[PDB]
Amino acid sequence: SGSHMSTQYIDETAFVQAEQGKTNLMFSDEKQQARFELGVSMVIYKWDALDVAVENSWGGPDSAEKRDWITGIVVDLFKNEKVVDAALIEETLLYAMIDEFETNVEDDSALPIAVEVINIYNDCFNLNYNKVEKLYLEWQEKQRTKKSKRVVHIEG
Repeated sequence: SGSHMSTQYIDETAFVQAEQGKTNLMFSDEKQQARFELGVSMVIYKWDALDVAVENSWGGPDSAEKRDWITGIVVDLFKNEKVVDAALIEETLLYAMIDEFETNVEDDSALPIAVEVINIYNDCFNLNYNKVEKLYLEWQEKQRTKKSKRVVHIEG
C-alpha cells in the first residue's frame, strides 16, 4: 500500500519469552495453559497451505487427522524452551506438513501463521482471551460446511 495501516499481526517478527526464570513459556495457571493450546489450534486452521492439503488430499486419507498434530508440535516449543519466536515456528510448520503432504511449500503462507501463534501467549497473559475466544466460534463454520474466504490475507 502507499501508506502504513493496521494488520493481522505486530510485525511478523514478534516473539515471547519467560518472565524472568520460569524456564518455560508454559503458564503457572491451568486456565492460561489450557486456553493457550486452544488458541494455537485455531491458528493452524487459518493456514492456507494446510487447508488446501487436506482438501486436495496431497497425502493419505488421514489428511483430516494429520492437521491435529501440527498444533501439538507448535505447543511443544513452549514447554521445551524459555523463548519462542515467529522465526523458528515458520520452519516447524513447513517441515511438519512436508512430512505428511510432501508439499515443499515456499509460498511464505506460514509467516502470518507463525506470528499468530505468538499472539496466543500474550492473549493468555492478560486473561482477556479475546483472540482464542473469537477464533473458536469462527472455526465452527469452517468444518460444518467447509466455508472459506480470501479476506484472511494481508491488506497488501
